[PDB]
Amino acid sequence: VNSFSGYLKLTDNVYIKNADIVEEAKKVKPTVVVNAANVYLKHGGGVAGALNKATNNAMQVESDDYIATNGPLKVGGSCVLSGHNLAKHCLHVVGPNVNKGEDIQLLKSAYENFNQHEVLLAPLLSAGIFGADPIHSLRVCVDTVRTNVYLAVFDKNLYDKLVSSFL
Ligand SMILES: OC[C@H](Cc1nccs1)Nc1ncnc2[nH]ccc12
Ligand SMILES: [Cl-]
Repeated sequence: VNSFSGYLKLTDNVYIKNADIVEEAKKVKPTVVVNAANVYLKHGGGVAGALNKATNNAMQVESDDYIATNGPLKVGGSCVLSGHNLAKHCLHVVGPNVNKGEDIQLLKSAYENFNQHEVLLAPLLSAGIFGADPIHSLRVCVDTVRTNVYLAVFDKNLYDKLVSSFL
């Protein structure tokens, strides 16, 4: 039993809700919130900009030190950093950005990072400003993640579309 509330159950382990991931994380304080990151951990817009704003830029400060030490992530890769005031940990995961010409096949590799954590609050990877089809992202999530994932969907029209179209 966990403190996630109001989610629709899609499968044994995947749950979905229309919610602002920032407001969700503040309420639940999950062990892990997933950020829709880029390889430079530059949290400018989308989920990343919103999460970083909610940390008063502490996420960006921590991320800049991470990059200075370790260099960029790989597309499809991840790193675990602090969750600041939002969660215990933030799993920064880089899905492919179609608006940069990146290989959508790497979306499965991106979701594989979730399997290293028993429970996560997450957005749909590569959706929104990353330019992939969200129906596809949900399908890859369901077919790749085996741990318990609570998906927050920002856009109500898309939330309704993902449920009604879910197979
Ligand atoms: O796939 C990620 C998703 C993509 C979008 N598509 C249409 C509108 S935003 N973005 C978000 N998802 C959840 N919480 C969020 N807070 C801020 C952004 C955000
Ligand atoms: Cl977005």
